[PDB]
Amino acid sequence: RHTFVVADATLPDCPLVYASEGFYAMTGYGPDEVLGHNCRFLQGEGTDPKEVQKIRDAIKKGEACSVRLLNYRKDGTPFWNLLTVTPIKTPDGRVSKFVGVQVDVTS
Ligand SMILES: *[C@@]12=NC3=[C]C([C])=C([C])[C]=C3N([C][C]([O])[C]([O])[C]([O])[C]OP([O])([O])=O)C1=NC(=O)[N]C2=O
Repeated sequence: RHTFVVADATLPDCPLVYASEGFYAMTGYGPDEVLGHNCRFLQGEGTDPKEVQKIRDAIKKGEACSVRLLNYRKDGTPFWNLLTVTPIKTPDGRVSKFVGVQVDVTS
């Protein structure tokens, strides 16, 4: 059971351009609130800054990354999000998109 998003890396702050139905249903946010925005709006007080930094660095370097994140739904309730980000390059080496699989691992 997982969800999927696509971020545009040709815009400087990796906005989300596509989300699976599960992503909206899991987070409680609609397309009007999700599309065109950076995924970080799902972070909040308890989100570990040291893991957040791991994703920031991997995205800046165009590498894949996998981190465990405390995230929050629109109603404020938290959940554990095993997040894996994969860079999608054009044949000329440049990163065009990032894709993400998000798993609620609260169990
Ligand atoms: C988010 N999923 C997610 C999916 C993709 C494809 C990408 C590129 C990023 C995310 N993020 C995080 C956010 O966009 C950003 O990369 C990090 O917050 C670190 O950068 P900053 O500048 O903020 O330090 C996701 N973040 C979440 O919290 N939940 C996800 O599902």
